[PDB]
Amino acid sequence: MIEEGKLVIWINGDKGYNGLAEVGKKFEKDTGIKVTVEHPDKLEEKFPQVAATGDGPDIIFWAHDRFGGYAQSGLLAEITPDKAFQDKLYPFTWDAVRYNGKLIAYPIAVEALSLIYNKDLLPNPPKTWEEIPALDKELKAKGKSALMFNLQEPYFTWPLIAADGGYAFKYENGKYDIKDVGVDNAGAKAGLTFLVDLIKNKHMNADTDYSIAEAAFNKGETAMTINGPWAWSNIDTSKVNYGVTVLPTFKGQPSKPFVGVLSAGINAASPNKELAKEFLENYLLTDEGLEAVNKDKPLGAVALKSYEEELAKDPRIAATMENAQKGEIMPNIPQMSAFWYAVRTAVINAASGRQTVDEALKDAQTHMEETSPAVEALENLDPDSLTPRQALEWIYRLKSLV
Amino acid sequence: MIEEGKLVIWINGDKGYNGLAEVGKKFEKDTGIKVTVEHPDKLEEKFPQVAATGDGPDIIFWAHDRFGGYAQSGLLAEITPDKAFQDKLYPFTWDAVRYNGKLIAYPIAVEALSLIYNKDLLPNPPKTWEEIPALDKELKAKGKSALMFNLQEPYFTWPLIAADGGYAFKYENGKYDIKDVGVDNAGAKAGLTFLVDLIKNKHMNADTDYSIAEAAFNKGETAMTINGPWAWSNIDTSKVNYGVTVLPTFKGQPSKPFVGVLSAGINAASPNKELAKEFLENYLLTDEGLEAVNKDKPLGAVALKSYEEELAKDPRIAATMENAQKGEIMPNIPQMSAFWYAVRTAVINAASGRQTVDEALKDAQTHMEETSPAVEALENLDPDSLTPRQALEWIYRLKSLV
Amino acid sequence: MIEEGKLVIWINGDKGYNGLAEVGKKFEKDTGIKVTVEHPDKLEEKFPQVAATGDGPDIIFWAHDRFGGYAQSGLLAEITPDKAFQDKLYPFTWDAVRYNGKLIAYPIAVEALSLIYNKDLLPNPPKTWEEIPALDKELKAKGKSALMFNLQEPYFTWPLIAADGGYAFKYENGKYDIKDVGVDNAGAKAGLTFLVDLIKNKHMNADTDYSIAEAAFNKGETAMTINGPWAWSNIDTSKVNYGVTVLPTFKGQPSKPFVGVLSAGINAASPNKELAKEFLENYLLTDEGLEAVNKDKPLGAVALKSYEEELAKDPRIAATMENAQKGEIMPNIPQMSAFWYAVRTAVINAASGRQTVDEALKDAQTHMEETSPAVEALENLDPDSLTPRQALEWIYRLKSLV
Amino acid sequence: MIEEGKLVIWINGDKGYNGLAEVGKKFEKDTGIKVTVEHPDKLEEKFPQVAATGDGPDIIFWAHDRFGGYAQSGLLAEITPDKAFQDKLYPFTWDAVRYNGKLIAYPIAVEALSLIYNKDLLPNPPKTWEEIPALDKELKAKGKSALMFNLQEPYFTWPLIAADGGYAFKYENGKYDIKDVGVDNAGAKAGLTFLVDLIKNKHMNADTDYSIAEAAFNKGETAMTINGPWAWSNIDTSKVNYGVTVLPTFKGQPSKPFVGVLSAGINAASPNKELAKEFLENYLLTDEGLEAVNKDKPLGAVALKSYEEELAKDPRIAATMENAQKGEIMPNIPQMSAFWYAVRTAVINAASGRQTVDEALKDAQTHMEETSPAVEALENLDPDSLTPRQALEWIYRLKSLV
Ligand SMILES: OC[C@H]1O[C@H](O[C@H]2[C@H](O)[C@@H](O)[C@@H](O)O[C@@H]2CO)[C@H](O)[C@@H](O)[C@@H]1O
Ligand SMILES: OC[C@H]1O[C@H](O[C@H]2[C@H](O)[C@@H](O)[C@@H](O)O[C@@H]2CO)[C@H](O)[C@@H](O)[C@@H]1O
Ligand SMILES: OC[C@H]1O[C@H](O[C@H]2[C@H](O)[C@@H](O)[C@@H](O)O[C@@H]2CO)[C@H](O)[C@@H](O)[C@@H]1O
Ligand SMILES: OC[C@H]1O[C@H](O[C@H]2[C@H](O)[C@@H](O)[C@@H](O)O[C@@H]2CO)[C@H](O)[C@@H](O)[C@@H]1O
Repeated sequence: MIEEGKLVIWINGDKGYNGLAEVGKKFEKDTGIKVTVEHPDKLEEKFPQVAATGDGPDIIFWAHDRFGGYAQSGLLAEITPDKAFQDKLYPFTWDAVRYNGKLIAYPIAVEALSLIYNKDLLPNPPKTWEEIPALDKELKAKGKSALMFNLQEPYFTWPLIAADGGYAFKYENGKYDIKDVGVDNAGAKAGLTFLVDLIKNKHMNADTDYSIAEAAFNKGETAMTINGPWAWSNIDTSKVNYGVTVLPTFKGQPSKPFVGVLSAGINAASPNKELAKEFLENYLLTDEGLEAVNKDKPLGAVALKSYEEELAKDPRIAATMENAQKGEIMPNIPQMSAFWYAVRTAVINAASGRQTVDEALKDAQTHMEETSPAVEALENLDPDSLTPRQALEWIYRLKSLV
Repeated sequence: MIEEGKLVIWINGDKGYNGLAEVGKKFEKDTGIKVTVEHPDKLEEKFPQVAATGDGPDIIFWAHDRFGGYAQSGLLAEITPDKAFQDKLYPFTWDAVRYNGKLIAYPIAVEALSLIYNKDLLPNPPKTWEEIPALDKELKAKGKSALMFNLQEPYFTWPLIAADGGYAFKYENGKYDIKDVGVDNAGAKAGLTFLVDLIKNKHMNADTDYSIAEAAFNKGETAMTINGPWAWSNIDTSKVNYGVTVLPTFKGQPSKPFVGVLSAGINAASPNKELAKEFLENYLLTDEGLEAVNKDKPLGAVALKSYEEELAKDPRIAATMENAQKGEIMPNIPQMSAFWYAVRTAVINAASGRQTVDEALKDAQTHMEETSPAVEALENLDPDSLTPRQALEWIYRLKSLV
Repeated sequence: MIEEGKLVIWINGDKGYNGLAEVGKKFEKDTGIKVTVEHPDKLEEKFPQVAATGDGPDIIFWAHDRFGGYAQSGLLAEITPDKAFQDKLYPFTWDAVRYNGKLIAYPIAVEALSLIYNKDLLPNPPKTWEEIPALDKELKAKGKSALMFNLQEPYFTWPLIAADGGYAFKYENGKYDIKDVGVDNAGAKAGLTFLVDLIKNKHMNADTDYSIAEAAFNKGETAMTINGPWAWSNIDTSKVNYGVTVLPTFKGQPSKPFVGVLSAGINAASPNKELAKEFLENYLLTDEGLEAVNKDKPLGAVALKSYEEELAKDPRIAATMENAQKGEIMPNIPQMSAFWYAVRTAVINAASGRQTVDEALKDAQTHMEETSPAVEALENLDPDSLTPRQALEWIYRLKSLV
Repeated sequence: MIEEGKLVIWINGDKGYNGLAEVGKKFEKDTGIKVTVEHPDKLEEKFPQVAATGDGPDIIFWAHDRFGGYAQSGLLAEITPDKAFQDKLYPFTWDAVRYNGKLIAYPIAVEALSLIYNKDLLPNPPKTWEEIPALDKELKAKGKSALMFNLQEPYFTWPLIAADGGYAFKYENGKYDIKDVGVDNAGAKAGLTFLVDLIKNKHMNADTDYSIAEAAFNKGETAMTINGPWAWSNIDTSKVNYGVTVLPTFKGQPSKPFVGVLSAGINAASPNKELAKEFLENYLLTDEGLEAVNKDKPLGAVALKSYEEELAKDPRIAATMENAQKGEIMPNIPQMSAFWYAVRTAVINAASGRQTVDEALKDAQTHMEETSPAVEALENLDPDSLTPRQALEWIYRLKSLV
């Protein structure tokens, strides 16, 4: 519904979208404007697909890394908070949503992965990845496991892969050298080899995903998981006595998570840009709107200073920020898209044994060094959801990309 | 689509297509099968576009260099001539139409560019590229120019670009290394600089194309042109007293044109491939059949031994084969269209001043380094000719190439 | 396009097109001219779309009501049969194909809908629409329904809509007043309310279409259907013991179907109009030629006198002509497609509950009041099938209609 | 150039576009952002044509009557002046640019037509239209004429046509009855008949246009003209001693000009919406920016109160506002488009004698009563400037309009 007079909002299924709908319901009450909160699959790839043809939602929620590609494709309206409102949010969150000198999204919350452990099974969890094998051997004799976490999304494995020196793009003086990529280097090989060794040695399963790992931790079947603050409420529900701590170190060096700022952008094709701004600034980015959402699924360390002053006292948030400090804020450059695509394939191929670690990371590097809109776009395009008219605009749009 | 019981043939506009239809009419009269000869513009692009879908002609004529890409795209039937027929043609012409061990077309005639000169204006044509400036200077007084030829198609400029060392792809053993490209080497630079200098120094105009150069020569306005046998008949209609001879040398080395073998491929989707086979084998590739086309526009050095014995007595044909010998048969690899794209841009951009020679030839190199099945097919389609449903099929077809 | 020396024919999918091709094969054997019989979906729309451009078949078969619009768009050749041939067909069938004094098609057969009933389930079929509810009530016990017929095409619902006074356009003198429309009068309302009430009261389902109603009858699941002669052969294959009879009365008045004359028009752009003329005149419109089609699917009451003398002995044909007499030959004016559009929406919207009967029939009226050449052609094209260049031609073609 | 990083501005050729470019030059100097001011032909019909396909300028200048159609077609961004800036402009100018509760453009200036007369030829010009014949008879004996004004644009004749009761749409309580149109009524017939009588009697020429009338007044060939403030600077240049006064009355009732507010909207497809706003609010709508433009071609009675306080003392401005008071502020409803289209045709057809006054105004009414996007759009479409891709989006856009 690219309907004027309405707001349509997209956000990932793991965030507090019932919470957000409650904020929509306060906006409809005060204003009469209906808000529909939807959480469709793969929405970070659908958005650029349908916004290109002037469709999609008024408001898109995602971590900030995808937004520079959006802004570059002219898919986002420039947001114009006054100084009084900008002063409400931590300066480094605004930096994460600035692209080519324009603010292209409102920052909502800072996310980092942490080690979450069952204190009943494991009151003193391991400081190192290298201890996990022996600890799994121990828990196996009891029909349990040391560690389960989503191995389907490179976001979850990247902190291990980066530990010993893997990187996406080289950061120098204020700028990413997109010709300097480090997914194929010795440090990235070391961390992926360690992961694959865990599966080879039957300490993890290659096919473990988000939901398999959540159920296992939440039922008492595995001692540890890796996950971000959004996950904590399902763990409360399970009554498991859990702690949130620093990720284990690897080769005597910290795991270095990629730090994401959940952000909200306004589709540049939206006929509702003023309503979107009123909803975001006046309803969502308040102690009340952030609480509604956070009480649903935890946001992390929110962008809003007044509300953050409270949540910062939560030792789980302390631990999140501790982990964020060891990792790095994601780049928002357009190539992040190619980075994730490449690494996802490499991790799955290495984990399942279809490829060696060496073969996998060298194709991931080759894929990144071969990134260019026209083959790349074809790679992110889902034609099963293109109408003939959308496919034609896309054939032009791709002739011109070029 | 394409209907059974009839043949549709496509052949380029500069070829003897009325001659060709004379052969078709003999065929319908003997056979009861109607032959429709068509000469659509940009056919070497239109072909891959419509044959992809199982439409297009039964028979396609073009120089052999496009046929590798068409065969790789599954568009051509492997042809099936017996040994006795194969014995009738020259083995080198069969090599030009062999792709991964398969015969993908019937060769027709060998085409090389020669220097064509007006014997009244210039009875002793230039041995070297280097003397042409002074000659143009001298012709100016008479209201004439030294030389005009098509600068819009890199085919006509290649011979000079290659003379001092430019090459498409390195040929070491039996193979073409697609990684080792020679459009940007010292010889390619020196050849193109000499062309640009001809333009800078007002001896040629960047804008000159096929029809412009042809009019000027045939109207006795320019002393020389560079063209292939198909042009001789318009010259003859013109009564210009012309000769055909070896291209001039550059830095003391022959001009090296890229030699094409005009070939007929059978569309893989054609229901008439036996009919195609009988027409081509028993009608076209005969003394009688080839004479009818060559009498419309000359074909060059024909592939069929018995007829070439005749043609080869003609000094314009010895001139053609001299140039052919000095140049190189074109590769037929999929990557040739990428080559020709890249070089077409370089020549037009350098001739126009839009780029230096070094800038233009670097960009030609980079482009060839970044080719792939997907983008080559893309260089091939214009969206202006695709329906939305077709575009949607193209998005899938494109995806399957990535 | 369209090639000389051959015929391409389009005929609707529910007709005897294999029979028709049998006539074509006799024609090729006598004539040496190949006949290609095609039955594309939505042909009565696809025809105006491709014939506008001078493409499409040589011959088009449809009921006469579409032929006024096709002739007005300059798409049909005026046919040229001599008096002796014209004497062979019935004068009323020639009137159906006359437009502004010109013969625009050869009539083939008269089509009217009848009540078809299962003689085992219902040996005495209902005289009146009004009794069908109680009959359905009684059939329910047996696991059967009273009546199922296509509710998606207003052709099948019109007979009841017209019974009590609905009409398309008023016919006073010799002419149809396009200003005086009768889709929204008291009789049209009463007829449609009775259909909607059948649905409200669970005696029919809004969703029922051609193939659904056909399966149900032919599988012995429903006692009655409403359909034309073309359906009888599937019923026969079915061994259902069926009869064909007069439609039931409504408010004491005959059902009045809109009677079509299945006709063949010659495409104005066809290069084979003498061949079309010889096939139609001397092959199709013969005892032998019509028997071959009618043996595939029955044609109805054929236009050719000598063959109808035979067919008319068949009680299913007397039933057809009874219904034909009680209903009205369709006008052939350009405005008939607008009529059918308008009523198709009304019936579907009323049957679905989306609109009351009064709302739906008012909107049908308004629509017909607002028709024009431009928007009628628009109801005809789908952009999904137009290339951009074609679309541009359509914008001009459309402008020339305003 | 839908280039981000640039502003492209469209404004009519009769406004001070050299002036406006000087404001662009101050914006480029202070900001580095290039501004291109263009004045293309028929820009009020091109804008909706090219903005529909995401092309056109960042900023469009036109009188406010066209903007409600634009806003309705989703072609305009909502503008969001703060209260401090809105307070700078007269409240009634903001009303003129509000559509469906959104401000859709910045108001610049109020325009009304006045009677401009040569005080040397005619020190006491006529209070009535009915005096013009005798006064022309008098000036003719001297090789001069009473009155010449653009008869090609209904804007110039509408005040006479409305005098005795012609109207576009009936205005009641706060709303236009679009079903109540008055171009065919007795008052509109009376004023058009008077115009046509002037031409019949050789007092005016049907073909006199803007430029013919300007030259004539400006050279001393005609005593009077009708025109808005933009025209006054060319009259200064001519040194003609002119006055600006109330339009003559007709049938003892005032001429009732349609009053236009020159406005500036921001294309909703612009990637430069923030720059556009900075330029409009901060550079143009200042005493300095308005003066730059006004010193070029007079704007009328500007929207900006501080600058208006000065120009209001100009007796020419007093006379403009006197005339505005007798006429009416144009509606901005989407149907204004159809209104002008209809009346333009009627005036030209009546003036040239191809149609009687009665025939002309009744077709204009019939055209208005038949207004609907799909025939209407086809009427405003210029396909000579559509690319194939633009034409396809338009065939969809029009299928959907609907
Ligand atoms: O795995 C690649 C993927 O990782 C990140 O996505 C995170 C997201 O940021 C979190 O909020 C949560 O949803 O987990 C996701 C991983 O499943 C990047 O944000 C995303 O762009 C990237 O593709
Ligand atoms: O200019 C690039 C072009 O060169 C060759 O085309 C020749 C063709 O072989 C000749 O038969 C003649 O028609 O002139 C053409 C150039 O105008 C290659 O065969 C072709 O693939 C390539 O694009
Ligand atoms: O439903 C509207 C439709 O009715 C008629 O079409 C009939 C056709 O005449 C018969 O031959 C048979 O095939 O069924 C069709 C309906 O499914 C009109 O002839 C047609 O123009 C109209 O749109
Ligand atoms: O004539 C119909 C036309 O009139 C008005 O246009 C005016 C414009 O407002 C003035 O600023 C000046 O340019 O003269 C124009 C008439 O030529 C309406 O503004 C316009 O929409 C309408 O079509």
